[PDB]
Amino acid sequence: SKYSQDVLQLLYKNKPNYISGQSIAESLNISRTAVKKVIDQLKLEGCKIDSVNHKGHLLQQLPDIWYQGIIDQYTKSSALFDFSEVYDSIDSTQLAAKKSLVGNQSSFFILSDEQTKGRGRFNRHWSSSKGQGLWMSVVLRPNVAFSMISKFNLFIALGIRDAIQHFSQDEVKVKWPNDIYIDNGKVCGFLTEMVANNDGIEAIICGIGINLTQQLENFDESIRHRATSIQLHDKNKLDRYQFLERLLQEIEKRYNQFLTLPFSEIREEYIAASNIWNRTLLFTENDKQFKGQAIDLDYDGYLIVRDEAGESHRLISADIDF
Amino acid sequence: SKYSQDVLQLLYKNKPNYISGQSIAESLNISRTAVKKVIDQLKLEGCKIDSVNHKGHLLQQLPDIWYQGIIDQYTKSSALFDFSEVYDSIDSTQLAAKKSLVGNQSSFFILSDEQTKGRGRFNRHWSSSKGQGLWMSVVLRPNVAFSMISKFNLFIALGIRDAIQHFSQDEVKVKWPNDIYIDNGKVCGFLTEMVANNDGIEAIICGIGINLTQQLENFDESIRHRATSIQLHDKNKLDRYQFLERLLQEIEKRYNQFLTLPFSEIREEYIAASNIWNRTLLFTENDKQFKGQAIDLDYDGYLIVRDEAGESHRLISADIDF
Ligand SMILES: Cc1ccc2oc(=O)n(CCCCn3cc(CCCCC[C@@H]4SC[C@@H]5NC(=O)N[C@@H]54)nn3)c2c1
Ligand SMILES: Cc1ccc2oc(=O)n(CCCCn3cc(CCCCC[C@@H]4SC[C@@H]5NC(=O)N[C@@H]54)nn3)c2c1
Repeated sequence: SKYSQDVLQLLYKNKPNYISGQSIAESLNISRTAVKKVIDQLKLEGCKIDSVNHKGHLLQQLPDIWYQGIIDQYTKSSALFDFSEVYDSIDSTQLAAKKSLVGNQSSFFILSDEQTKGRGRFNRHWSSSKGQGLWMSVVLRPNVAFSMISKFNLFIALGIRDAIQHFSQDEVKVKWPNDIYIDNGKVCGFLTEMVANNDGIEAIICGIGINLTQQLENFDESIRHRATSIQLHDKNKLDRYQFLERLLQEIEKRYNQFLTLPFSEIREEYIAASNIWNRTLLFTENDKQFKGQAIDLDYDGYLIVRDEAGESHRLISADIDF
Repeated sequence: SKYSQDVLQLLYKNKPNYISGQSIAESLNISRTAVKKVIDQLKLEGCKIDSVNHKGHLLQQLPDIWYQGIIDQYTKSSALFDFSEVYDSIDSTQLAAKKSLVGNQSSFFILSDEQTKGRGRFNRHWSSSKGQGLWMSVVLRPNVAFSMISKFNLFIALGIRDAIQHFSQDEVKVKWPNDIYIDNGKVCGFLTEMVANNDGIEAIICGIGINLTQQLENFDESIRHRATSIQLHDKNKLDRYQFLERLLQEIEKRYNQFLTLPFSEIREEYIAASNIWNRTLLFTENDKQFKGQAIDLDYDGYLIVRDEAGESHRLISADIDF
């Protein structure tokens, strides 16, 4: 109700310390027995809080639900982002981000527990089941030319990857240009779009879907061989909030690199992180489809491909299948 | 009121024919004396309709106000556009277009009588006074790469120019890349923006401001030497609706050319239409500013400039001053 996030904010702010019902009640100028009432609900909503008499409450562990209130804490103390929007369900964070950026120069991100109408590249359906993954759009505001998009996409990839890795027992690879894998399962897909004109980019909108807490059971049967989740590669439970934290951390890192360094500078690294070498790839281009091999990513972000018929292409993007 | 546009639609549809109050009343299932009531208002609103007893009404001439109802008639019978939005006042058609395009593949345009917060390039203030100019954003949906924006901007320019010319006694020139002049007055400025990602453009948003019905009196005193309007170069009154008509006509023309022809094919023409040759131009680039001369537009839309210090640049865009 009206005060839930508020209570939550305090519980989060105050860690690893207990706070009294009383104390909360005076912050939010409401009754002591209201606070007891707002707590019990959170607990029922799958919050783990320790209540100790004469001592008060301690927010121990959070459920697989995004709470605005907590997110605000991430936003408050952040160079990069002005604010955030958090939903339990929406059509698409990317759609919402696309609307929210109009007419303003803010930087912000959107998060939703479920997306009812999530879309990937080429307007593909992207499956965004409730409480199971991170579905986020990020808006940043680099002052640069529109051509510079592709570079963003490459830098940001390593960002996302590092974040995922740091929680994975196994090797986490990028599949240029838009996809992250753990061994054989796609664990994430992301996409970098812009509003821009000739004078430069007005905004970057970076959509990111990462499967967090799935069982193969939860994955569709017709894709269950090539999909995975972060949880399936961490012996420890996966705290979405801990993970969101590291995700923003590396986004920032890579965002700054994108601004201050040329692609040549991360190219090697990108390379070692990629999983497309030494195997045969099925490219699509509209009606046409063909196989070929990944020769090299050039100093400019372009992939050097040698098609099955021996011809070299230099490509800025492509959709590749294994 | 509730039925104004409807009456208007009929009046427009039926030209050059009179329609009876009766006939209208049965189309729109309302009372005969309501219709008399809805007409008198339109007349007061500065519509010129002929009412003739036993005969009915003829829509003769329209005021300097955009009516949704009429616009719908343009939209209904049009290959290019799905619908349109019409306002008497909004923050910015470009802003609105930017919102309306999200989550759908429509093609459409927006029109407003006044823009309270209209913006040009580099987020400049653009003055959009009530009932005096055409303030429009167009959204089209070409299937192409984002790089292809600049080409759009060039093609569309000739479109706009032809439209203006056809109503001008005097020579109407383009000032690359974003501005239209009649002799010494800026008569229009336009701007081509996109939402896109690496796989291609998701939408083009083309904002267009054209001064229609100004007196130098109406123009600010500190710009009155370099601003003009279409009316100030037509001895005949300027029908915004007649003009909108020709504008859409040529937009379509040039849109198709943009899709079917390489820039080389209109380059010559663009050239003869341009007004930047044989004089000295002040370019701005951020902090830096310098003079130089326009040597050539290359087959690829880029301007060849020779700066005051003898160095050639090849430029995709620039803001030029006279
Ligand atoms: C869930 C699932 C599991 C296994 C799968 O195996 C598949 O082939 N697919 C179908 C997808 C094919 C691969 N692909 C990748 C991309 C780029 C990523 C798009 C960013 C998405 C983010 S989510 C928050 C934001 N809001 C939004 O609307 N979009 C973005 N596009 N297509 C699978 C889907
Ligand atoms: C009215 C006036 C008269 C004389 C002037 O002399 C000046 O220097 N200026 C200031 C402008 C400087 C030149 N410039 C051109 C451009 C590109 C055009 C932008 C499209 C505008 C359209 S309108 C409907 C749509 N909605 C929207 O918000 N924008 C677009 N940017 N800057 C003048 C303004």
